[PDB]
Parts: sequence; structure tokens; C-alpha cells
Amino acid sequence: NPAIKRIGNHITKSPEDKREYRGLELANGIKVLLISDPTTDKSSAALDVHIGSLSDPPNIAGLSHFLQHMLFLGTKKYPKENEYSQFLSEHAGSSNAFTSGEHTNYYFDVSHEHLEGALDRFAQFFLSPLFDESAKDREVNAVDSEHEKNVMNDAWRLFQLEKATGNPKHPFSKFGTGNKYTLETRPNQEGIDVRQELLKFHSAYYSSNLMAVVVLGRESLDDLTNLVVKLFSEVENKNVPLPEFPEHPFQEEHLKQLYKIVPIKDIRNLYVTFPIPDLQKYYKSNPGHYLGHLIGHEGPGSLLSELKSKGWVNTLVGGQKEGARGFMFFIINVDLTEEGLLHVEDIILHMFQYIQKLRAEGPQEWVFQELKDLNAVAFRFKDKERPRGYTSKIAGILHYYPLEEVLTAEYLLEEFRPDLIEMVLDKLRPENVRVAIVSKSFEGKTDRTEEWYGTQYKQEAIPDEVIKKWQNADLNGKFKLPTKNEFIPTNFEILPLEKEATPYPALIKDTAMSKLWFKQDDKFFLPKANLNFEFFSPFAYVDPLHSNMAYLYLELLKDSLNEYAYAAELAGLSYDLQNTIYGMYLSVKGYNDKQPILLKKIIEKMATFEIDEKRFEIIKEAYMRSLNNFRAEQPHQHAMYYLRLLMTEVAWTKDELKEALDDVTLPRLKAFIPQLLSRLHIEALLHGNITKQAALGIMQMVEDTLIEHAHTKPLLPSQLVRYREVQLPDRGWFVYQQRNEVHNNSGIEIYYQTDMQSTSENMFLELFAQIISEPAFNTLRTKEQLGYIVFSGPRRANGIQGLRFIIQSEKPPHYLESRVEAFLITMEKSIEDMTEEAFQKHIQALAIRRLDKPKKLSAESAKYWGEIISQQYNFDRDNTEVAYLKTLTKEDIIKFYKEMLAVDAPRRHKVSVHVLAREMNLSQAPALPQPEVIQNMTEFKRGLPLFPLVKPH
Amino acid sequence: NPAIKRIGNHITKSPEDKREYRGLELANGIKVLLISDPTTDKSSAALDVHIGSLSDPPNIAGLSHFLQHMLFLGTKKYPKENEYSQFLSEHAGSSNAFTSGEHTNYYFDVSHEHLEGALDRFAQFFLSPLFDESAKDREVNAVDSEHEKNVMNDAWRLFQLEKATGNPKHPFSKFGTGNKYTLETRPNQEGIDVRQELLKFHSAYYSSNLMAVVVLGRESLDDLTNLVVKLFSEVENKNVPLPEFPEHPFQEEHLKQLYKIVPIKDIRNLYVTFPIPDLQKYYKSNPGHYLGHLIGHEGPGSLLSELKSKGWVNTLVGGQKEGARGFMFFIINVDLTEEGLLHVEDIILHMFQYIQKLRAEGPQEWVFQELKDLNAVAFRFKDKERPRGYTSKIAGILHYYPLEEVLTAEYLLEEFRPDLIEMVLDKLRPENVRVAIVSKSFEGKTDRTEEWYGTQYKQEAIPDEVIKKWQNADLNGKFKLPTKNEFIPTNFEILPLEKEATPYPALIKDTAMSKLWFKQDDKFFLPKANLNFEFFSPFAYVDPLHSNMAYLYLELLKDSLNEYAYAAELAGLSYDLQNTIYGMYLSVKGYNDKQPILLKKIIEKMATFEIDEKRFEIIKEAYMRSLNNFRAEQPHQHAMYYLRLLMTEVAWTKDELKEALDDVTLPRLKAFIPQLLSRLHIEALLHGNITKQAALGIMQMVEDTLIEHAHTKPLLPSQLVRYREVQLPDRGWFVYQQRNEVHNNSGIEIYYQTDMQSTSENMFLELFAQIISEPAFNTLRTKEQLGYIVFSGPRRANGIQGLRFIIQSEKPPHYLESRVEAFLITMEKSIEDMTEEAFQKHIQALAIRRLDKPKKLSAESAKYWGEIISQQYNFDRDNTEVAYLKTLTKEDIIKFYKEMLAVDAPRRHKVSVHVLAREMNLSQAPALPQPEVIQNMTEFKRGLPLFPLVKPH
Ligand SMILES: [Zn+2]
Ligand SMILES: [Zn+2]
Repeated sequence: NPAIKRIGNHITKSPEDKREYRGLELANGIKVLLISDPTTDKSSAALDVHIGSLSDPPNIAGLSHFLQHMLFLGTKKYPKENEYSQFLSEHAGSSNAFTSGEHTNYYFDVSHEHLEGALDRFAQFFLSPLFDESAKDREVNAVDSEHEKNVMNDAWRLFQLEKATGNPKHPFSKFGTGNKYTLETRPNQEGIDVRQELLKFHSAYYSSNLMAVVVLGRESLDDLTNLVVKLFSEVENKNVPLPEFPEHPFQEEHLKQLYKIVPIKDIRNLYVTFPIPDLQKYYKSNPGHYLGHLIGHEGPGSLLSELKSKGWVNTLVGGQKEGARGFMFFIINVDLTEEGLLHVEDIILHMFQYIQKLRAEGPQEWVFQELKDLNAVAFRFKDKERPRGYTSKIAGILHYYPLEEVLTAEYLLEEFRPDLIEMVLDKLRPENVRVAIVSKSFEGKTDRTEEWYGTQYKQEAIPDEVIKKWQNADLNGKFKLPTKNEFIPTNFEILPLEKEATPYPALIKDTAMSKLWFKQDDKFFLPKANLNFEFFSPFAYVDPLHSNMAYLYLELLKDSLNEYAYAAELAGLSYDLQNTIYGMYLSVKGYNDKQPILLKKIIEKMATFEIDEKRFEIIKEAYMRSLNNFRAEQPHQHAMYYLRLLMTEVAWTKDELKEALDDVTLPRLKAFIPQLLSRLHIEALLHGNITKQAALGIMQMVEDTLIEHAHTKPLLPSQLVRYREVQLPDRGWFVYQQRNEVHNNSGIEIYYQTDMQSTSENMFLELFAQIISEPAFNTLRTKEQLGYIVFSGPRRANGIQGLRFIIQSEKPPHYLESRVEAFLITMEKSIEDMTEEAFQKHIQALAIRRLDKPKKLSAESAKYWGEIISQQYNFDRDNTEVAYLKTLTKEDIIKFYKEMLAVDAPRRHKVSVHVLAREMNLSQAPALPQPEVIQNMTEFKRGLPLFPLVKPH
Repeated sequence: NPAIKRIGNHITKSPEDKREYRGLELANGIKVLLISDPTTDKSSAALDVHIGSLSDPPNIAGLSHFLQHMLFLGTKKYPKENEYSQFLSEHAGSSNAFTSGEHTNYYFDVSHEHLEGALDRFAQFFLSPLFDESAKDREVNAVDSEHEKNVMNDAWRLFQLEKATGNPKHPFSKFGTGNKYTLETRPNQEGIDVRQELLKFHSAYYSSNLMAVVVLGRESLDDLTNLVVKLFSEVENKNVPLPEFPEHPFQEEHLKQLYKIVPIKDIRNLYVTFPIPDLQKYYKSNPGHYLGHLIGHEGPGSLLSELKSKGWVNTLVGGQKEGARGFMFFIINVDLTEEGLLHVEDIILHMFQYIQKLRAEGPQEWVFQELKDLNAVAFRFKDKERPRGYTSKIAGILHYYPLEEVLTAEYLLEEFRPDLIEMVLDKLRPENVRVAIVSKSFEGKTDRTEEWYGTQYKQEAIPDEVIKKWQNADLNGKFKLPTKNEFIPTNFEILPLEKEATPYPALIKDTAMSKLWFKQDDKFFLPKANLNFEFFSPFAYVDPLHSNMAYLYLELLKDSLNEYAYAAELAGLSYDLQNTIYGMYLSVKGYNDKQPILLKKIIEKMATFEIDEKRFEIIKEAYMRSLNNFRAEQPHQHAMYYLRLLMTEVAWTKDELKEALDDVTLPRLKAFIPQLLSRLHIEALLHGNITKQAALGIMQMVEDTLIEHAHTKPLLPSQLVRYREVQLPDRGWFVYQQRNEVHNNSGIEIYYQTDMQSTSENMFLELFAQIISEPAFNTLRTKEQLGYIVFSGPRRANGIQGLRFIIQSEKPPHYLESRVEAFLITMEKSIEDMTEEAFQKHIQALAIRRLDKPKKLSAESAKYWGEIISQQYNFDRDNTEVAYLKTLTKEDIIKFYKEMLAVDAPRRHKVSVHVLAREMNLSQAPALPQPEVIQNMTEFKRGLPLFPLVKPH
């Protein structure tokens, strides 16, 4: 075969991975991985191009990002603007893309029987895009919206600020995302045809070298091979030299700098950065990882431990940070306490003291050994990935590793390289450093402004005597290297499947204190378990005060055993502990071998907890800011939040919690804990590599610890209350209005309440949602360009359901309402006009979606956990509901729409949340009734019935 | 309701379709569609019975066909033989029926007011047919006559020859029409009684489970439902199983066969046939339509293109052909060049080469998607069909599609199935082929004759060595898939109706070169336009040589323009270009979006045309043949032809044209075109979704591009002569006599010239025509059985008019002549004794007929285009004429009759054309004068005056 330059030799894989693999290089230079999985419900492909933002013309910022958006909007072979989304939607598929500095990456998935149909329209993106003049004009608004979204985000401003602070001559300084000014306004002044610039960039850069493609489907490796050469062999090779950036954007005048930055949120952060060369070629030894593991450690003797005891820092992340081909960073970033802010200089000294300890001790082979062994274990027993993310990730890394190593490359490490470790370590020095402090105490004290986000900052040379001081950092005896990690699992035997083994979780314990659901794993066979525990107490949410305490208690508890839990987390054994509106949730995930030890330590510490006063005072302050910082979340997030508050029987607002926070007192918390724990009920799902007796033992141990240390007794059955959704009246419409003080966009959520969850009502909503799914996106975004964020879909809460719309835009909420209303009429009409096939396609699509099998334990566990926490206990819901769905008729969906959804529906139940921006041809919209505006959340709830609660099976 | 088994309310229809639909399944098994159109002037109904000639008793060919004729002739509820035809005639209605292999379809229309009366008389066809004994003896001759007109027609002989060459045991071999021998002579000899047989067949097969019914009217869906049930639920259900023909009439020994066949006309054709399975069940992917689209394609890279370039072929038809439940055909038919005839083996090689190309590429999804989307817009913007044809057609398809899917079913493709396409393509192989060659060069070299038509042929096995060469057909670089079609309409915006917009076309330009009529569509609102142009030049018809050249010129233009325009018409944009007696004629119709492009290209090529010598010689020999092939046209067609020749001032006969054809020469033609183009007037009608300024813009383009490329200057007003009619003398009778050399049947035209067209003279003539219409058919055909073809009505040429009778018959024309004379006398009494109420019935019937409103844009255009080409411009004609009609009395019509038409009218002007056959109680006929016998057409024209020409209203 002439279309193929070579066929790689094995692909090395996990011995647990039953998927089959072939690597290739096409004649035109495209690198390909083929994944055959005869099991898979969905198929996918990804194509990564080794070109991104850094290659934008200095002329037209964000052109690569704009091009990425445009490829979806039409091709020569498939010229319909939305041919691609629509095809995917009707065959159970999804798509997305992102562009970074050096890559632009495109992925989709689809029902396994439509790989080729999908792949054909996909390939066309890279052969002959239209860049339609009219689509270009509309879509420019979508990216402007991406950018608006981002302007008031601290992560994004910091991201761009770093760039605007190194060498301006350097591609690194570029604005990646782009906007209206950048992509339309500017280029129109200056007289640029942008459709031609899009066409030019595509031809210049979308070359077949520089491209890597990955395809996963049920077809054989041979069938997959033939499919790929036919579709991709005809992408033109233009031999484009791969861009390189040998010179660091941080030159000498950029080092030894201090930036003082004012954030949007009330946060207190310190960023420490060292320029380093590109360590990527050293992937087999990975010096940066070794140094990241150490600087980053959180166990006894670590940097964070001491910085925490001094009460300066709560949180630390350090390690290798990516740059581009030719440059990298090493970072040590930290959050700050009120004290910590006044001791930055000391903090950085402690940082250099730890680095000195590393130099003094020399590189440690046993540490490398441990890192290497963990990775080997992680690679073996790795969970099966969802096809979509898997093809996207492999497409990216196909540009860095030989075909044969793509799967292992960034897991397995082989070489101990003291010289490299020591070379990188030699760049982590006080000369050669950059410091950034993010605090609101810099309001008014700044002299500089960032062009693209508006970030306000000041810039100073770090005084030579300060550098000198850090250079003379001596050994601090509080800093020790970590100990042998004792949580490393050593037992991976999969216990045989029991005789009494069951396809779904079984109630194996039903006492007054405990309800234990159990299932031994019958499909994945990795040595892992998930242990889920819901703890009920009326005292966790009784009032705003108690809610606060429940939160602090668990934050304080997690903080206290962080040092101990860190070791376990590196050993692939983690936990999750958070308060809920019913009490607490605890989940332990990972290798089953040492789970009992971790769990026991957690429960022992729960029932025995001794609050340190200093930790209490610090965490309280952080929580105060956390509550305040909601003021700064996105308008669409506000809308969702207000609806939740508005539709739930009891729910405490953030202003309520905040007010109550001052009354939270150390004595009072010491009192709350034993009260919380005196009466509970525990419902649990134990699922994975465990036997019934092990499971029963685990439950009992949890119970027995709690009884022994906290004198826990059972809760009455009538105390196990669940909350209800408010019942909206036939033909009613309520509007709640609020202002977002930070963002210059509006948010809206529209909720059409339908009825209680039930097989029939579930599928009516679900199928209608499916039919309008891509049309909503296509109408409200692609055509009308209302905002970047446009969502429709089902809403499920408290056993009740409905249809929702969520939009964020610069257009007012009253206007958004009318456009969604206009859209609903267009939908009734198109359901009428569509053929019985079109209808039957959407049924089949919803079917494939609902019946998609879990690929990993956690995914299965989540399904079951959903059944348990909602008390519906419907483990076979998918077969039942899908069976019933195929029964449905184009006729059934129209009466449902007319009964519940249409503007003049007898049983329409509308509520809207309008969240105003911070300072406030197309189809025909219907006339709307005058809404009743909600003045007061409590009164609104008081004046309406509450729904029943859904019945168990 | 117990009379209705199932009721489905949805029929998926087009978004623009204003009519309303309800599907039904009756208790007796009848599938029903009702169409409610409150606006129609004509209601209609149809019934399709799923039984045809393929179910005829082996010993009585043509029974089903015969039975179809008989059902018109009387019923129990209505025993008067012509009650049905008369009723429809007196209420502006018309009826007809056809019999096919597995279908018998009956349909009528009538004044919307009289649906129930007509439907009732119609329902009876299916309850209590008389099958009158004496009616049966007469109507056999009608059938025999129908077969007789077919005997010498090449298409029918071929049709039956295919049947004669497959399995004789298969019901496919049956002769479907029947004749005197079949349905009378053989059965009497064999002892059969056919009335009994008609009755057995009717009762055995005319069962309700085998019937579909369609009713269209103004009445609501609910009234229509009651009406159909009242009249059709009483049809007995005999629970008849549907015939099934799973075995193919072509078996292994009927393949690899070659047939050499002698035509009647001088025609050279090649028929290639592949037997295939019934593909009907795959209607939603339509594999045969996909493969037909490609093999049948005419654009660059197609099979046709290569074949045409070798100078072997002119036209090509490809694709699937129906057979019956259980079997189908795939065909590739081509006409032949003198060279082509010598190169049949190579032509077929190329066919298989093209098929090979498709195998090697595999199913092309973009092609299918393109077809899908074209159908989607085709269906969206389809013209409103005439009720009669619409009911009939739908009645047919209700047998194949669920009630809800009928309107869309023959229109919308749904899923692309590459696997079926490959299943069908796999049948298109040399081992599976039949080949037929039709040419005069087999005259006297054949040894077989076909029973029913007498077709002369020879049959040979195709040598295995020839088969084996076709199997090895390799790839040919001349063949490619089509290009993406760039005529696909994109823009369907219906422009707002202008302030200065007129009900009728307005004269918006009046240059010495251009007279432009314009009207913006004010009633249909579809994104289409009709662009009509007449170009006047004296040089188009100055002499036979110049007629010939004008013809050849436009034929050659279209030939060269074909590759370009094929894609255009695939996309609902087409044109029509032909020489007229005056100058020439161009029409561009379809979606208006790309009309200017095509139109401009046509006028450009027109004015810039450079002839291909090979193309010239080929089209010339085809035109030579076509010219003398008129020898083989029907006697009644000869009749009409000579009348035209005799009655019009200047007219070239085909003998004159054929003779002058030899002097047409490449240089002479090259010289003719600029001479033709140099001086022109242009009259145009631009009607549709178009704007006054845009119309002006279109004319301008047309003129500009003529002026720029052909130096076209205006004609003089006195040059713009239209032709006049010969003026017959009072009491004169002339007979022109000729014989048909091919058909053993005679034809006749009788013309009673009255006077110049004028409101009164038009309405006298067309009211009399109305009154005598039905009686003429009943008397001369149904009663007297003179022949299958019996016609009467108005005749309009060159502004003059009169009454015509056309008859084709076994009888001599001198006899035919007295019988229409006899008829005219008994029409005199019939009107004399006609009741005053009956008279208004006819007046009302004419009224509704003339005042009936257009349903398509093109129907409206044609009505205006009529007024323009005839230079009358009476755009509100029907109102003024119908208003005058109502003034008319019995006395007035009688007065018009004895003065103009009666045997002894002082102003009777009679011409008779008698076409003799190849080899040549009752009301009494009147004594006739000796006619003057026309020896010479020129002598006759010269001895008579010429009428004036009509004044432009
Ligand atoms: Zn984006
Ligand atoms: Zn017939």
C-alpha cells in the first residue's frame, strides 16, 4: 500500500486492556492510532493539529480560535451550516474542540453504527471548509461572548497577565481567545477580508504533517485502517516546519520582579515562578515530576506543613508547568492567611530553605523507585476511559511519542537521572525568580492596567538585599524528606464471584441505624472499591447557624487529617467528605487493599475530633470570603442558584448563612459536634472488589466506632424527612429578578414545571428534550447569537421535573424570554412537519444515550447512588424506561406539548429567574401574559402547595 | 363509530400546504385519504384497486382492461348507459381510468358544488355494475381500436417484446390490452361467456381490502368522513390475498441474450437490462435511485459524456424500472449514431467500466445527502397539484405507505444504506445482462416474429468471450463521480409585495427592441419565477433552408449547453429553447435564486456560439430521420397536420424541409447565426417572485449581452408581421386527401370555419361546443363505435376559429363524414327540445370551466403568455367572456347554428382532411354537395382570400 508510510509494531498496553490497537503513519504524514473495541456503545474520532494561538498573525489576535469555531459551520461536501451537529445529535453524538497555544483539537462521538457517517463529515473540516461570509459575521459574536465570560475571572486575568509581563516581542504575549474588536472591528478598519485570512491560515497551516488522528470503533483494525486511508489520505501535505520557541519569554529584566495585583474575588494568593528550559524530551526520567512530588508534598516534614503551622498558608501547589516547545515554568503557588499576607518575604525564604534541603540531600533513588512503581500500578489497573476524551487525549500526545509508546509514555518512567534532577534544581534560585501577590489590599495602590482584561497591578524590582537574604537560606530543621509511603497497595487479587452474587445492589442490611446496599463487581475486575455513606441528621440543616457549623466541622476535620490522607491519595486511595442539606456524605474510592484503614481513621477522627483554635479561626475567615465571593460568580450561575432557593421547601440563602457566621463560636462548635453525632441513620452503597462479609464488616465497623466514641443511637423513621418542590399553579407565571454586581452580561433560567417523576412523564420530557436539543442551540446561538452559553434540557429536583432553558447574553432578560417563546412555536411546527423516520431517529438516539454502559466502576456506582440518594431505588430504570419510550408516537409528544408546554397550555407552569447585567429576519414571538413578580422568596413559598414525594420501588 | 376501523390525524404534509388531511382505514378494509380544500372550484375522487392485467385469466387476455371500460357504461342505481359521463359533462366534470399490471385506477373531477352526486354515481362502479350484454358487444371495438392504434407504435411493440422473451409461464408474458379476437372471437369459439367472466372477475377481485380511496373537496374533514363512509363501507370484503410474483420472469436462460429488432420508424436504440429483486421495501434509502442518479448523470465525467464524445450516443436513460410485487429491472438505455450502431460492443464495455468506477469508489454519502436535501426543498416548495391527478396518484400510493406517510413517501429519502447500494450494484454484471438493438439494418435478417404486434426479431446467445471481456472492464480515466452541484438554491426569500403591483401583467418597457410584460406573484408565494421570451426575426422561417437552420442552431446550442444545464435542472431550475415560425422562443422556470446565472449563460452562448463539426453532422442525420419518421405517425395526427398546412398563409411541409436539409452546410450555418441575430424584436413576460426593478434589470442584461456580442439592432415596426388564416367561401366544401403508409386505419379532420375571434363569436362557438361535447362522444364512439379516438371542440389559429371533429377509424372517411353530419341533425332536435333548466346547466358548466382559477405559477403564466403571443392582451378575458356568456339564450345558439354550421347554412365554411388507411338502426345522414378536391396546397391557398388579423384589445 502506497497510502501508508508505515505500520507501527505492537502498541504496548495494560494487560487488563482488552481493546485492540494499531499505529500508522500515512503517506502524507498524518500519524494515526486505531482503537478497536467490539464492546463499545459509542464510537469516536479526534484530530489534533500542531498549530494554535502562538501562530496567530500579530495582526489578528484569536484567529486560530475563530477558525476552530468556523470549521463546524459548513463544508463543500456538506454545505448546510449545521449538517454536522444535526447528524451527530440524531445519532447519539456530541462534539467539541479547543485551541491552546500549540494545538487545536477536534473530537466527536456517535452511536457505534454511524462512525463512517460522522467521520466523513468530520474529515471535511480539514479538506474544504466554506467559511461562509454570513456565518462568519454571526459566529464572531460567539467568541466575543467566550471572552466576556472570561474578563471577570481571576484565573483568566492572571493567565493573560503573566503573558503581558514577559517579552512583548515574544509570541507568548499574544491574546489567544480574541473578540469582536480583534476579529471584526479592527480588521474592518485596516481593510482586512477575514474570510480570506481564515482561508489563508487554513491552507498555510492545516497541513497533513502536523496532524494526528485517532479513531475508535467496533470495526476490526483492518476495517478501521481502510476507513482512515480513504477519508484522510487526501489531506494535502505542505511540509510546514513545526514552530519552535527556544528563547524564553522571561529574559533577565523579567526576572527578580514583583507584581501586586488586585483581584475580582476577595482572594489572597502568592505566585512564585522560575523559568526553566523545555523538559519534555526527558519524559523517560521526568526531573520536573520528581521535584514537583517533593516541593509539592503535604505529609510530615513538608514545606506546606511548616507554612501551615505558622498559620501563613492553607494550600500549596508546586511543580512543572507547561509553556510551549522551547520553554517551561516551575511554580510554587500558595494561598494566604491574613498573617500570611504580611509574611510573604518569610514564606519565600521557607521555600528556598526547603529547596536547599533538597540540594543538601542530593537526588534520591528510592523516591524515584516509589514514583515509578505507583505509575506502573496506575497504568495496569487504569479505568476504561470514555471513547471521546480518550481519542482527544491520544490525538494530542501522538505528536510527542513514538506510535508504539503513546499509551505508556506518560505513565511509565524508566531512567533515574540525578544529573537532570540537579540541573533543574539549579534553576530554582533567588536571582532567576518572579513573585506575584494577589490581594484586595492593593485597591488604589496600582499604576498599571492590562490591555485585554483590564487587570490592575503594580510592578517593582525585588530589592537586592531581599534576593541576597533568600540566597543565604540555611537548613531549617523542620523540613524533612517524606517517609516510605505505607499506603502503596501490594494486594491486587480479585476475589472470586460469589454464588449469591447479584446484578444490581442488594439490601443486605436494614436495621434502624443502617441501610446497606451491596454489589460485588461483575464487569471490571480491577482491585478497587467504592464505599459511599450518606449520614442523616436533622441538625446539619436545622438553621443557617447549624448549616455553617456542619460545614466548618467537616472542613476542620479534613484539614486536620490532610497530612495523613495525602500519602493515601498518592497511593491511589482517596476520600470525599462534605456536608449536605440532610447531614453528611462520605465517599472512599480506589484500591481496596487499604481502604478499611483509611475509612476507620476518618470515622475515628470524626467521633473524637479536637478542634485546634487557630485552624478554626483561619478556616472561618476563608469561609466568610467564600460566601461573599458568590457575588462574583457568573450571571447564569446566579440564575440557577436563585431557582434552587425558590423551588425547594427549605433552603438557606448565602446572605442568611453569612449573617449567622459571626455567631459561630469555638465553644459553640465544640457543642454542636456531639449533638450532630448522637442520633444518625446511615445509608450506604458498597460496590467493587469485595465480598458480602467484608461489606457487612465495613458497615459494622463504621457503626461500632460511632457508637463507641460518640454514643450514637438510631433515628426515628418519621425523622427521615426529605424536602419537597413547590407546586406551581395551572397557567401561572412568576418572575424573580436580581442584579449581578460584577459581570456585564445577563443570566436567565426558564423553568416549565411538568409533574412528578414517573416512567411515562420521564420519557415524554426526555424525548421532547432530545428533539429540541440541537435545534435550540442552533437557533438561539448559531442563528440568533444570543450568547455563548445556551442550554436546554430536563430539570430534576426533589422528585419533580420539567424543561429548562439557561442563557447568558448582553441582551436583556425580557428579550431572551420572547426569543425562547418564539423558539417553542418553531418547535411545535417542526415536530408536525418532520417524517416518521426523523421521529424514530430521535427515539433511537435517546435509546442509545440511556443504554450506554458504564466503562468504569465509579460510573456504575454513580448510577446506583443516584437511585439511592433520590430514594427511587430503580436499578433497572434504563431498560424499563427505554422499553416504554419505543412505544411513543409523534402524536404522544404533541399533546404533551399542548397540555404542559405551549404558551396557551391548560397546565403550563412557568417560573423565570432574570439576573440583570451590572448596569441595567427572525421568527415571530407570541404575546405573553403579565407575570407575577416574586417580591419575597419566603412569601412566594408560603402561598403555594408542596408536591408529594416520589414513591420508592 | 363501528364503520371506521382506525383513524389517524396527522398526514405529514409540506409546511406551505394549506389544505387539510385525514387518513382512514374502514371496517371493510378500505384505506382512505380525505383532502379538505375550502378554495377549490373542482372537487374530485379516485379509487385504486390493487388488481390489474397481470391477473387476467390465461385464456382471456385483457379482461381487467375490458372490465375497466365496462364500469362506465351503467349501474343498478343508475342504469342509463351514459348517466355518468353526462352528469359530469353537465356539471363541468371529467373522468378517466387506466389499467396497469397490478392496478386499476378510476378518477373524476366535478364542480365543487356537486361532489356528492358525482361520488355516488362513482361508488356504484364498485357495487352493482350492469355489464349490459349489448353494451359489451359495442365496447369491445373500443378496446380493439385501442390495440389497433398501438400495433404500429415502436414503444408498445418493444414493451410487449420484452414479455415475449422471458418465461412464457410467468404472468409477465401476458398481453394486457386485449382485442376483438382475445375478448370475443376466441372466447365464443372456446365456448366461453365473457359477461359471466367480467362478473366473476369483478366479484372475485374487486374487493374492499384491495381498494384505496381519495376524496378532495371544500367540505370539512368531518363531513368528508361521513360522506365516504355513507358511500363506501357497503363494499364487500372478500378478503382477497394480494398477488405476489417472487420469481423473476427472467431466469438463467433468459440472460446473456441479444435481441436484434426491426423498428417501424427509422430509429437506432440500445437497451441494456439487468433483472433485480423488488427494491420497494427499501423505499427510504432507495438504493436504485442512488445508482440511477449516477449512471443516469449527464454532467462532466459521466457515462453519457464519454459516449457522446466518441460520437456513439446522443441521449441516455438509466435507473430502475418497475415490474411487479416481487421483481424489478435496472436499465441503461441509449440511442445510437451510425457509428454507434457499429460500436455496440464497445458502448457496453464503457457501461461496465463506469459501473466499475462506482464499485472502486464505494457508496458516496455526500451524493445521497445532496439528493436528500434537494428532495427536502423540492417537497417544501412544490406546486399545488390539480385535484384530479392528485387524488388519482395518491389513491395509487396508499397501497405502499402508511396513511401518515403518503404525502412524503415518494419524495423523501431518509437513511443512507451503503450496504444495499452494494447489494444492487452487485447485480449489474455481464453474467446478468440482456441486450436489445433496434435498427432498420436488421430488415430481412431476422427469423422470429412476435404474436401480438408482429414485431420482427432475432435472438442470439452472447458469446462467452464477449461476456468475459466485459467482466474484465478496467478503470477509464474519462469517468468520474459528479461535482458538488452548485445550482442548489440557497435563497428562498419571498419579496414583499410592491406598492405599485398589478393584478395582471403590466407593460413596463416599450422600446423598439423590447416589449416587457411584468407581474409579481400575488397569489402563490413560492421562491420561483417564470421568465418567458419570444425573439422575432423574419429569417427564422423565410424559407425551408432557414427553418432547418434555425432548428439545427438551437438543437446544437442545447447539446453543447447540456453538461452545464443538467446540474441546474437537477436543482429545480430549468429552461426551454425552440425555434418558432416567427423567430425563436426561450423560457426559464424554477427557483429564482440562480435564474440570472443560467439565463445569462444561455444568452451568452447564443450570441458567441461556435459549432462543433461532429456534433453538427450527427444532429443533422437525426433530424433527417426525425423528419421522415412522420410517415409513421398516427392517421389522426396526419389529419391535424395537413389542416394546419392548408389553413395557414405560410407553412413549410416536411417534404420541403427534408429536401432543403441536404443544402444545409457547416459554413452556411456559421453564416446563418449572425444573420439571424443581427436584427431582432423581443417580447417578454416575467412572472413570479421578482421585483419591477429586478425585471427591468433582467431585460437589460438580455439586451446588453445581445447588443455586445451579436451587434443586435431593432427591427422595423412594419417587419413584425404575424400570419393570417385562409378565408373559406360561403357554402364551399373542400376535401384534401392523402394516405397513411403505415397504419391500417384512417383519420379525419372536419373544420367548420366560423369567423374572427371576438367576445360574442367566441362564446357562441364554445357554448355550442359545450352542449354537443358529451353527445358527440356518446353517439360517434359509445353508440356507433366508429373508433377509439373521437374528438370535437373549438379550433383556434391565427385569430380565427371554428368547430372541429377528429376521428380515427377502421371505416372509410367518406362514411365517417356522413355520420358526423347525421349527428349534427340529431343535435339540432336535442337542442330544440332541450329544457330551459338543462340549458343553464351547460352555461354553468362552461362558466365554471373558464372561470376555474390557476393552482400553479406556470398555469397563470401560460394564460398570460397566451394573450401575449396571440397579440390579444385581453388579460381579464374570462370575466368579460363569462359575463357575456350568461346573456346567451337557447334561441341565440339555435340562431348561431343554422346560420353557420347546419348543412344548408348560408355561411357554412367546411374543409375536410381525409387520411386513408395503408390499404384503402342509425339516424340518417343528409344529402351532401360534391366537394371541390384540393390537388395542390399552394393552388388552394392562392385561390382564396386571407382573413384580417385580430386587433390588440
Ligand atoms: Zn471556543
Ligand atoms: Zn382502454
